[PDB]
Amino acid sequence: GLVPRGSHMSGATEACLPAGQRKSGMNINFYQYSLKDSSTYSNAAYMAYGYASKTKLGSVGGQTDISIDYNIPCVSSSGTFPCPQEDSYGNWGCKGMGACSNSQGIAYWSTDLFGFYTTPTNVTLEMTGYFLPPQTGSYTFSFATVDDSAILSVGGSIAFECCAQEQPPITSTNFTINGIKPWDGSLPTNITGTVYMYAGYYYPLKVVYSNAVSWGTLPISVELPDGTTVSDNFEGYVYSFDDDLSQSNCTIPDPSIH
Ligand SMILES: OC[C@H]1O[C@@H](O)[C@H](O)[C@@H](O)[C@@H]1O
Ligand SMILES: OC[C@H]1O[C@@H](O)[C@H](O)[C@@H](O)[C@@H]1O
Ligand SMILES: [Ca+2]
Ligand SMILES: [Ca+2]
Ligand SMILES: [Cl-]
Ligand code: NA
Ligand code: NA
Repeated sequence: GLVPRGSHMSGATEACLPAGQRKSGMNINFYQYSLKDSSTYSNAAYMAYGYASKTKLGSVGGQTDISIDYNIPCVSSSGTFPCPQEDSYGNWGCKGMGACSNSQGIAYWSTDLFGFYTTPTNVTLEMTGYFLPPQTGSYTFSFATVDDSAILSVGGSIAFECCAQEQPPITSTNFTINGIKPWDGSLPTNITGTVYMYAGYYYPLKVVYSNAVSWGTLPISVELPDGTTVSDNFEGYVYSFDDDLSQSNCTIPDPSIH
């Protein structure tokens, strides 16, 4: 046939072709989250959009290194240094530092999350941008682990609306990765998600991440159609565009036929 038939039952992921000035990296918005609140972030509605009802603390733009690896301080005999959680022991010390005098359960202030001065012990953040596939095919996004709660969404009308990156979050709970902290205290079951993507189209991408106490961890990767994996640093893959709600042709509902 002269043309491709298109993905079955209109199943292709919606993408965009914003015509404005492209900027490298993703925008990160920070929102209030209560220390030791282990319930709020277990709700899908909260993780999809409810987070933005809380106080907005600030933002940073142009971020290409997007994994989270926040370690709390150990106030030790030789000074105060961050402690890798796997090196924490007893009640409590940090291997190579001796006993720590400080509490694991209070808020700590730091610029570790994207250079923004906040409380990485207790915070919710929203990463937005567009993912640009260099190759046509199946992409598998992954979280290596989640502490405390997280989602990843890809696609127009799922992550956000085309050419409307800066708008209040949309209500879709159709997550690409559901890493929401289970109520049952369990581990989130599936922390990978696959999307078929067409080279050169801009795919809206949203990551919402929350921490309630102490350590925070979110190692983000993507496996490309060629089988290679990009981890942590998504430079060359992720971009931002200022809103242009007047660009009529910005949405591509079916890139499999466009
Ligand atoms: O914590 C999120 C990001 O913050 C940035 O300031 C760091 O340079 C990155 O290594 C990290 O992925
Ligand atoms: O409530 C779960 C908590 O368990 C602790 O072992 C982790 O270190 C915290 O970072 C986590 O938030
Ligand atoms: Ca829509
Ligand atoms: Ca934590
Ligand atoms: Cl030690
Ligand atoms: Na860590
Ligand atoms: Na520290």
